[PDB]
Amino acid sequence: MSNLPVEPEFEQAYKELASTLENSTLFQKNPEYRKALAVVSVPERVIQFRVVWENDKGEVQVNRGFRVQFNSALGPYKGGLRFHPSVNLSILKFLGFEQIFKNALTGLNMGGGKGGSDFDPKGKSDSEIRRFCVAFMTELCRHIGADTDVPAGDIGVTGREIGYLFGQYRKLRNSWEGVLTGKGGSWGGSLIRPEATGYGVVYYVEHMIAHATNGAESFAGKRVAISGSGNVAQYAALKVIELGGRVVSLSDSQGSLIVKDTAKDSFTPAEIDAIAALKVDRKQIAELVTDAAFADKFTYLPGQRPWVHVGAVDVALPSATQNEVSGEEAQALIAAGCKFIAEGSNMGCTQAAIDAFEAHREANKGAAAIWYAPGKAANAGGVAVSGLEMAQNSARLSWTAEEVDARLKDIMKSCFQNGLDTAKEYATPADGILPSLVTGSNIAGFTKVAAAMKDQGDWW
Amino acid sequence: MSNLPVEPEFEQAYKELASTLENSTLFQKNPEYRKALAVVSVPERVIQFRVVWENDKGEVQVNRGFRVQFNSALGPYKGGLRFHPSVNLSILKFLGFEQIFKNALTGLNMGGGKGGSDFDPKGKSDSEIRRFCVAFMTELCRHIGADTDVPAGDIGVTGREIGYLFGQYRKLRNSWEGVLTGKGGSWGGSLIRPEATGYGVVYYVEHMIAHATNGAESFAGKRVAISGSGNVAQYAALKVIELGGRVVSLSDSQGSLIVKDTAKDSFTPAEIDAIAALKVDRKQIAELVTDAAFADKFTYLPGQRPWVHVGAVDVALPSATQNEVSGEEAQALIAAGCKFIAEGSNMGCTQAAIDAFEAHREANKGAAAIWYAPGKAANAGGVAVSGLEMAQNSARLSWTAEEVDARLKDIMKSCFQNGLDTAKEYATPADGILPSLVTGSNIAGFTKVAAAMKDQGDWW
Amino acid sequence: MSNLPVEPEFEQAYKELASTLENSTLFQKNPEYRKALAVVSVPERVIQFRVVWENDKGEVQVNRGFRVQFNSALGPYKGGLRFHPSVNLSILKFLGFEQIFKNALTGLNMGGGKGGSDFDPKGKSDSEIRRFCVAFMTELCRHIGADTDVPAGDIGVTGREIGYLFGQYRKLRNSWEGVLTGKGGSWGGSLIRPEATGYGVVYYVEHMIAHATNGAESFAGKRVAISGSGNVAQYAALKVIELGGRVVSLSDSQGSLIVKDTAKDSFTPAEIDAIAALKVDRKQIAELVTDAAFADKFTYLPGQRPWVHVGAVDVALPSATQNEVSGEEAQALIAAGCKFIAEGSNMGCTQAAIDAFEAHREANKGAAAIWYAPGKAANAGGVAVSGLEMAQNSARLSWTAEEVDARLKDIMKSCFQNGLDTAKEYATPADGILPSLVTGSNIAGFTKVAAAMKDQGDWW
Amino acid sequence: MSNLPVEPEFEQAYKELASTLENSTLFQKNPEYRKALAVVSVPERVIQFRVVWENDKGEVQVNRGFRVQFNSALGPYKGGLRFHPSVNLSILKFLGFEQIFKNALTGLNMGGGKGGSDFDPKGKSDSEIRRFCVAFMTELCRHIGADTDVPAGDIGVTGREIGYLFGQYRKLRNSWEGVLTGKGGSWGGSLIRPEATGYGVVYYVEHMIAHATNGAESFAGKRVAISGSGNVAQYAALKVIELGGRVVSLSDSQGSLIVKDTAKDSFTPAEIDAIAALKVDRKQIAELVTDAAFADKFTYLPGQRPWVHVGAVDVALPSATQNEVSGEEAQALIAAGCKFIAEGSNMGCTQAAIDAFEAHREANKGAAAIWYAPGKAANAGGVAVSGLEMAQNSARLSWTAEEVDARLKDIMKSCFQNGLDTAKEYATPADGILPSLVTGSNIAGFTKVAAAMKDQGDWW
Repeated sequence: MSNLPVEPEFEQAYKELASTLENSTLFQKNPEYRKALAVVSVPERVIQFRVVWENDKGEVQVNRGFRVQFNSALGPYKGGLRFHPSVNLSILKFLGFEQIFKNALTGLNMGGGKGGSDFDPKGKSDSEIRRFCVAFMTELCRHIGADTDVPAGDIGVTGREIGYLFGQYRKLRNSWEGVLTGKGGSWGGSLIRPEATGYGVVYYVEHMIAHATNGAESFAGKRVAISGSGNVAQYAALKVIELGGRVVSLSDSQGSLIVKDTAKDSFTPAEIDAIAALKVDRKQIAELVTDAAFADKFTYLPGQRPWVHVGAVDVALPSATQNEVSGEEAQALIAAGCKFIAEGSNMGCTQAAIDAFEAHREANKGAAAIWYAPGKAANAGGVAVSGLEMAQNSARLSWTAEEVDARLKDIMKSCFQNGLDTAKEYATPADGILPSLVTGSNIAGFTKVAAAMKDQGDWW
Repeated sequence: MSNLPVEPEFEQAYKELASTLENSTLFQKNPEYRKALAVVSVPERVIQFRVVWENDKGEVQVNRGFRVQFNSALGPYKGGLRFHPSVNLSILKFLGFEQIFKNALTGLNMGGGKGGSDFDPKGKSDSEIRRFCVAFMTELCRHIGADTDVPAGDIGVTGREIGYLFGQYRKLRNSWEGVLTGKGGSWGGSLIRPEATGYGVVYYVEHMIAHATNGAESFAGKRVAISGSGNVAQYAALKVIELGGRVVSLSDSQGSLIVKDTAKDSFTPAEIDAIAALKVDRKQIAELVTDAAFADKFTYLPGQRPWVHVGAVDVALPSATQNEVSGEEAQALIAAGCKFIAEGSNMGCTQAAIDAFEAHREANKGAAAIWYAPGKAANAGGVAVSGLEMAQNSARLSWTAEEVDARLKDIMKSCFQNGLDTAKEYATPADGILPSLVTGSNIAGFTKVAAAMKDQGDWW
Repeated sequence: MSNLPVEPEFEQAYKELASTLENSTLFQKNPEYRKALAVVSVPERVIQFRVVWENDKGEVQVNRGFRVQFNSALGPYKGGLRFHPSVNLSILKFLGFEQIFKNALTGLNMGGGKGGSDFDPKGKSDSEIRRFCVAFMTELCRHIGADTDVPAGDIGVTGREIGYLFGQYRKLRNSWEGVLTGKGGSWGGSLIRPEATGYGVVYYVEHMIAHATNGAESFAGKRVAISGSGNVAQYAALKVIELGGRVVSLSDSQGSLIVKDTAKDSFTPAEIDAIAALKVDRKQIAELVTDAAFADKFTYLPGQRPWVHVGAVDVALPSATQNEVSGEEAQALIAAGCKFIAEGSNMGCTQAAIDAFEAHREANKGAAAIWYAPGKAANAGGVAVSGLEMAQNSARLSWTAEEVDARLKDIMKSCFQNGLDTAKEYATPADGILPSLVTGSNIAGFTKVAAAMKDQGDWW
Repeated sequence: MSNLPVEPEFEQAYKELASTLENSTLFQKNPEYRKALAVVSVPERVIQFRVVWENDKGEVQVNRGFRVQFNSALGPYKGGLRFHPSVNLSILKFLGFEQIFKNALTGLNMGGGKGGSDFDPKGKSDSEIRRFCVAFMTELCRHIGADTDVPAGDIGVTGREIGYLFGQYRKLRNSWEGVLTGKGGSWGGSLIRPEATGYGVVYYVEHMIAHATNGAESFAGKRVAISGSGNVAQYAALKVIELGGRVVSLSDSQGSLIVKDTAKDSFTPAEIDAIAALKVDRKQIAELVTDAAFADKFTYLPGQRPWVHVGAVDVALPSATQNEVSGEEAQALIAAGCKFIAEGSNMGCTQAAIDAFEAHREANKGAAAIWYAPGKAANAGGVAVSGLEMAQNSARLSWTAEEVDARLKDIMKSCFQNGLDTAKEYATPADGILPSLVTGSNIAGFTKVAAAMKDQGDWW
């Protein structure tokens, strides 16, 4: 199999999944699942197309769009859309692969998929966004359907891009129906949908850590790091504040921001809202340390990640970008005595960091061990609300926020309980060394998907 | 624009909308909305086709069928169907335009549009109706869809025509689904649905007047006028009786029917039910004035309208046909002391009448002024119930009558408190000066549609 | 019947057809055909849509697109496309109605239809043309098909617009097929076509007049008037030069251009080539009269037509625009002793002129009478070549130019034979009195179409 | 563009095309064409899918299918299919890219595309072939159409695989039509075709050299090298024998097969037939060298190519595999006094070899210069008949072999002889110094495609 190209991110994710599976006795109990892994690892269908649009000057611009459809065993190809200049087939395959197991664990019936483009929304006027969206939905409308492929929003895709895409879809298909996720309330939208899109990952990470703390000596009184800024990180900080915790070293893509009094101070909600405003307007948080709000409060580090200089923290919430944690970051955290590491994104830690965390966890026979949480167990939320919006659009009736939040509570509890149950079945917990709940989540997702495919005849 | 033909009804409606918009400072606060007016004014798609059918003598008959799809920004092209010998493109365009704005003010997602035909259902046996319906749905099935266009019932289209049309649709598409509105209970029907439509229109008219009276000195005591007979007129009379009002001048198409004792007498529900029976039977109200009860209760005037010979009434409910209230009728009503004029139809008042009402409202400051209520704020109801029927059919699960009525209550309160709220808010009137309902309703409906189109990318 | 709008051009054409039919004894031999006229006169399907595009400044522009599918009894809805600011439903219905019988006479399959838009190609840059074409084909693609509707080129639609429309069609349908006529030779074009579009019309007019000259006293030596210019009049003059005739006066949109010496002078092909260059360049012929070669040979008239001052002419070829001949200009022609009037366009003469010509023809017992030829008998040729292009596209084999020209010669000869046959058969003249071409062509076209519809089951 | 993955073969082909374009004054005459290259280089649509099938043991195998649709400006996506264990996205993109320009030069209306799979037909029984074909056509059927995508045969795809694919296509679509190339005579096949593919490739590669001889000192008396065997190289040798040439180093994949007396002796026409027999039998050329007929005639070299040990040959026909000629082999040919070299495949020579040939060509002022021929003008030929297919299928009428050969003769003239004409016209030669036929063919193909895409509206 030497002909296949080199996709680093997807290869890393797949290798980690396979290693986690081989670690347990799953293949000793059910050796038939070895071929199910070989079938899942090949996407059902990927479509790459050329998008030719026009900028304001009247020149001709050629981008390319993608639509990866990894798996539709559990349900339709409902995925997302990511307009980022770094998007290629490798990262889209990685994100779809993670989507499969996130949707499996959450208990909802959805498939694993993800689309996007190399479009750079930074520095494009509204007209350019509309033109690219119209071209993109012209070249994509064949390969999606209301119950075939349902894209959504992500990095680079907001209400504006979603509106333009839906307008062109309605123009082309001549069929107003629910075929993408993110519409406004005026045209088949959902309540909680923007708040859920910006808050589901937050809810999941906070609740996941509160559950991993074993219900004693909770968030309160423990220093927390929130790498990255905007969408997830801001509300993650807000909820850890509401739970009695203190935001210590929230950062951005460009640089870091650490409170000088890391033990008797924190980022206030007003400051976090200020960063939210800055990130909506595409401004680095380094502008805030110029003002007296941060100048006497937070120290800006240029091109530094908070992990190395946390200052003896105990909770870490990496939510910036893939591979934002390495082995040396792990060493910094253990020197800091960090005992709860939980990603806020997908593959937020390097494989070396995972090995370091697992080794340290096995070293300490007790509650003093570090515990690592996968990104699949965390995050979620937004997928659930997208499914809820799909159900609303199919039923032609809009619900209220209370109903949607009740369904979200049920889904998140169900996901937590499914992970915990599979931890009981396969992670096989016992007092002493803490179990690897990463292994639990991986085993749960894989086994659910594999059984569903075996029933349907995708393998045998 | 010299090539553009002359459509008097649609031209009048559009002219009134534009004049109402320019009257307010809406185009001064958001001058960008001037182009949104140009985009809305053109229907998305108009389809005219030839319907060739056969009568009971084996003679070829040729009619025309239309399907105006005015706007689908807020949702699918759910409309209606009107089989009347006067249906041309102008009337259908005007009704579709009013549909767009009524659905905007409602808060439901449905889109504007309306179809029909030049078929004359009067004096055609059931065989002819079936043959025309089969030909009509043969030539229409391509353009409508299970979601694309969802027609409904209206003048000339009762349950019988709906049954025949749905039978032919099922035969052609070979897919039983919810594609048109008005189906019976046995197959994909809604509770009360046609009765619900008529009753909801009536509801809207009465409650709109009731809270245009500011909740003091209600229908009770104030004489009421109802022009026309059937559905809207008949139940308007019934509900104003239920509210303690006094029906005075129940009319029809050919002539009028006014109680002799306008003050100390009314219309009993039995006689109104008699009108209902004779109107379903294609009769005239002149037959009842021959009978003793009407002979001792009312006097018949031939080819006369109730307004000039009603007897100093305070509220009026035009519900017969468009342009049934001219300037001279306005003078008759103001001499009659009418202080609340509200139509139960579309453009029920001639332009001169609107000008007279607006002048009277402006000059006579205080609560002692006439108030003109738009037809868009009134009527409604039936659109909401049709949307409920569509939701039921999509979900494949029939609801209960109480559930449908509760959801209808919520929808009517939304739309209707919205009408009153926009009247007292977007008009932003002076104290004592009566909030112009027409201005508020027009502005609200427009602004909603315009924003929904702007985000979707129909203009910029 | 009062609800129908007023469409002057279509009404005039239909009235002329009906009056020609009632003139003969056709309805006495086959009174059954009286009900075929009612069915034919209603188009099968008319589709109007809104086209929203963007100009260079970045402003939203709104136009209307149309697609009249008048009849498909003989074959598919193959028609044309006319982008002109004067296009409305009436003119398109008239052109489709004439297309029906023109395609009937030619002996080929195609049906009668015609599309277009309110677009004004004058003064729009290349980018504007491309943007409008993309929007137009976005909103039109559903209604046409590879066989259903096959548009073509006409006034305002050149090879450029055809290229843009075909580029967008292939993008939407994702199927390269022959769905419109007029493409370049590289992507499934036709030989004997880019010039043949008007050259066929030219051939038809001149050969029709030559066959109306009864095989003596030919073109040579007879003054010819050719009103208008562009793609028809120019090559009509060229062919009448090849036949020995002398061009006398060719007009334009704004005025006329008449040679001083109507007897011993003519129009050289070089000057006509210059006219062609200016007309492609969207200039005016008023500017050439400054140049000496035109200054001492032609004179320019502002807002004047050649008819009333050519002087003692004998052949007339009105090929400028509809209704370009009146009764008074007809009387001017009779003052000139003209004995052969034949249109080069559709409805090139007013009804009053037709009455005058018919009266003059009936007055003179012999060969010394004026003869008026219908526009349906003339023109043609281009339709035949477009049908040949469709055949080539379906077969996926580009024929040689000689083969296409041979097939076109066969088709035109067959059409001439059918026209002359019906002129001598159903007009059925006496010796000396000429076989009226209008009656013959009208009767033949109507009879063929009616028989096809009767057999196919469009009327009983 | 750092995100764009590394595809060596396609990158090499694109770099060579761009370097050829920059070399001439194409971008000084038409600088607008610089932006067309950025648009052609991105495929219109690439589809990768998972093929899950079953072998004889009852296990589950997972392969990948592809379908690259590089361009559709000149015509539909008619391409090919190659089932080879080395097929990945890079190889398919490169082959489609070459297909675009080969179809451009051929004058026919065909698009650039190519599909295939990682399937290894070597060592799979008939049942395995059928099962994989059925799975492949199940997963591919929705992405192709009779006039959308038309695959064909290639390496690894023969009449058997084509039969199975067409059997499954008809079963799924339920519409017997011509949607792939290679069908047998009994079901919509073409005459000549099973020969015509390889036979036409041979025709091209050989008369391209025959016309590069300038019509003096022809094939006769000149040693010809033939790298590889099967389909093409065998008939290339056969007809160079027919033309009077002497095959001297006819080879295969694993090793070389060179006659001892490379000057006076030559390959037997029957000997090449024996090679064909064992290559269809899936054997090696070494086992023939074991037999006396080859033992006393040819020397077998294991893992060696003819080029280094040609023996002062003068004609080279590399037709084995991509990059089968390097710079050192080029220098061996120059030491051999080789003067005419033409590839029989796609990029039969490395870029270094191309530089060597170009330098040697420029060094010699006269007929002594070496001339290098592109694989686009050569090879091809079979594509002519492959497009001279599906036309009988759409017409439902088969043609006799003589008609197909006459059309093929016309196409080979208008492609190949006109390709030498293009080398004589746009390479803008002069007496003595040989022009660059590679440059001419590349520029002609690119300019044709670019103009077609420009008018279609793909760029501007």
